[PDB]
Amino acid sequence: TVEKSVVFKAEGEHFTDQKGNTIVGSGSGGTTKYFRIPAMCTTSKGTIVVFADARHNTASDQSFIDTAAARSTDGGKTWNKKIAIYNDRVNSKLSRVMDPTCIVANIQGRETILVMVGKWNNNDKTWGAYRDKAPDTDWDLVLYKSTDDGVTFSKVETNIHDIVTKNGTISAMLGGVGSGLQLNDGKLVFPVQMVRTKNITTVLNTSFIYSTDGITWSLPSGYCEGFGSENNIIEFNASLVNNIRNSGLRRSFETKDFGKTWTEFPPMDKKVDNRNHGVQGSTITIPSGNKLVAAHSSAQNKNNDYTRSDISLYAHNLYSGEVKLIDDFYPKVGNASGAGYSCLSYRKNVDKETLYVVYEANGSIEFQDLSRHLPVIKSYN
Repeated sequence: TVEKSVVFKAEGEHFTDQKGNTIVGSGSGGTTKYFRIPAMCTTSKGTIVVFADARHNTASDQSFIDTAAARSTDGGKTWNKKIAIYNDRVNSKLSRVMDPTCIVANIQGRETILVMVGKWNNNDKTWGAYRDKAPDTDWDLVLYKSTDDGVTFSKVETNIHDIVTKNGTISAMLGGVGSGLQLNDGKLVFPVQMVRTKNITTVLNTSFIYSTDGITWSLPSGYCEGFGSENNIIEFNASLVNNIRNSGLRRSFETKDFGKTWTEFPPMDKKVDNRNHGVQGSTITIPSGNKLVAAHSSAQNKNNDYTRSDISLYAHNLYSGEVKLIDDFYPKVGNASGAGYSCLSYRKNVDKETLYVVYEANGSIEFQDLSRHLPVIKSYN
């Protein structure tokens, strides 16, 4: 609703802890140093809720991180901000909650916002390095929910750790990053990424977790190839279709048997190139009359490195396989310390359709209203 605003400003925000004391970060004046990994969910009231890692001290992934949330009830013009999930505070250099994935769903009639983040405390290396234990003793994946339109969040006591432990071949699991979905039948679905135990040949795989009530979750029996593992799933005709990060060309598979087997999905497979290393990207579907169109955001990465420039919006014709660049919304080189991530959000409330994007911009998280592009996108089918 505003065309563009700063949600969280690098070296310009101050948060308080659970006791009311300010969190003294490494930015100027003791502010939070950097923000990364934005996830956005819009409610039926039109409220925009944005989550992101508040990396207080450094952009580094192995550092002190809390999950910040920002809410706007005026179309993205102003934001009310606070911490939604605090890390455990076991280790002041490394305790962290990170990489949010959110869902906005009607669960049994109650509109709920779910946010899932991974949690670590003493691990000093990247998650992929811990493959001995099933699962890693330092790891956890926590789920919080809001049933009051994003004002308050509370932990959900779930069976996720149990399901992972029962499987016996997973060291750690994380959400796909960005947003998950509620299927036409009502089930909640979070795309996930996992690190397998040392015995498995494939270090990483992609899959999903599903639930009808948000409390008991299940993992399907099969697995999809990992690639760069961050991914999103869309529902198209009784198939679930994912769109996965990959260095070079992005990948896309479909499951017609609810997670047991996956085959390449031609309309979206290898259609967008993010260049060296790959980047997370956001994929959602938009209805157009009786059909569907997929909208996707990711970086063009013109420098072919970690600067991940030119974060853009693409439309994918799910019928013909055609792809078109709709708009290069952040046609700038990003900060190599951490850049290029994004999250799209589409909603039609009553008769009002909005398409919004949140993305990484030099340590800050920016917002843009892309609704103007809706007719062009909607024509792609």
